[PDB]
Amino acid sequence: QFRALLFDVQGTLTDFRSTLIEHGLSILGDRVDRELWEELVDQWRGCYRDELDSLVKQEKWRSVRAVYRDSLINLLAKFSDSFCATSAEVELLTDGWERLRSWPDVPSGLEQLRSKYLVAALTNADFSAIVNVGRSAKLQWDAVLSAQLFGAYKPHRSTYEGAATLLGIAPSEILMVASHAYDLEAAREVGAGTAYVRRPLEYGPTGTEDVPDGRFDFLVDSISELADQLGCPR
Amino acid sequence: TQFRALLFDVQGTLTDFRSTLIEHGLSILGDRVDRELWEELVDQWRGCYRDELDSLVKQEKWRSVRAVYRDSLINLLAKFSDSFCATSAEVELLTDGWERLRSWPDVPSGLEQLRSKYLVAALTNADFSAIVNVGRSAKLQWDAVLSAQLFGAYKPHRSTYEGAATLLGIAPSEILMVASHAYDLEAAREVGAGTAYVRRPLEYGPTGRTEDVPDGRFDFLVDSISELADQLGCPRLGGTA
Repeated sequence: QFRALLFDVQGTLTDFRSTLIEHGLSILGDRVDRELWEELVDQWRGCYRDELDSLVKQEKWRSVRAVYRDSLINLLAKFSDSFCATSAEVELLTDGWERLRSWPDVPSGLEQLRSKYLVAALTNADFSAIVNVGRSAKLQWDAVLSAQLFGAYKPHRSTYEGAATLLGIAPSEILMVASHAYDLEAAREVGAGTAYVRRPLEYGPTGTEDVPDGRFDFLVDSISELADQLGCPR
Repeated sequence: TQFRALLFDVQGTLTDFRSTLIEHGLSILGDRVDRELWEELVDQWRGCYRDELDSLVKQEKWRSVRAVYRDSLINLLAKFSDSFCATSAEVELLTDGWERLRSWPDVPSGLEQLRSKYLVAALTNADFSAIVNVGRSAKLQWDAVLSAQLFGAYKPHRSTYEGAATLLGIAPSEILMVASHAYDLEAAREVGAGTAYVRRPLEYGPTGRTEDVPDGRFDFLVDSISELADQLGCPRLGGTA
């Protein structure tokens, strides 16, 4: 039995790619075509994950807003022949990562879980970003937790252990929920349960992690489906 | 248009802790204690907790507030040992009462009304797991939950308000602090926060002491969270917002 479900948010609960594609196209207009902007959004995510990987190996923490801003600036330099952005527009574009929309039925699935479980976010985004994403993605939590609180990013073990300490529960009483296998594996190393949510469109229409039945404790296509499997009414 | 977030004290400001713990203890202990006596211990319990936090603030130390509550209960049990007794298991159950606080009437809907215009967050000296639990017992839904435990310091230490502003990504002058205790508003304002005082005449019981708070001492002076929401121009619940 679990007392709390701890959720990855970007991708797991939110369509960040669609959000940032539409966000950037609305700000930039016909300065960019959809095909170019789609490619930059994919490279932007790659630079962010590359930087976080490097910071984790050094056991260091930076503002993730700064990570997104700096990588955008460097990508603008790479694509400078095709379009340009002002400094004010860099800030507005970077804001898009704090306006993520949820996958359909995520708000109702989250609400369904709360009859039996505490639900909390554990995200690498800054604390203020996940508060903002709560409004744009319509997510209501018992608690919001960020890498900023621990000075370390997932998958560092101090994030899961810090979350368990703050929540007053043992790591084995937390069910970690994510669409990324690395996160579940890291949480399980300290004892957490694991629930994998398939998100086939997380990275666009491309053709997926190798996740057979049994690799994780639960393997589902929606949060509502997980709530059903955990015995949550409705 | 001035504020981006409201930051709330919780115990007393939003919750009737005195009624909660009076009824909680009488249900655990039953006939072993009379209402008149248990009420007295509840008031003394709160006093010991406040005294211990005041001492830790001066030492700039932090410890689990559940432990503060538990240790002071054990010392009050010794003091009243001729009238009743409690097991170690019952000490844990009684100490749980501070995590089961019930809200004042209309607090949940006042809080929901504010969210049409503002981010709302708790800033409490209770441990993080305690305020999460109080959210269920008091029916409070937040944008964020913040605890002294995150900062290693209790209110009114400057680092709690500044830490909260840093985490929320907003300047202190864009935070409106909400409390029924003048000392909390005064400390938040020293960092730049706006101030909203909520009168709670029953916070300390039917004959509860009150503070001298005239018009103008704080930015807002109200009798309910819903009244505050109206003065900030939040639409009534049930509309498009």
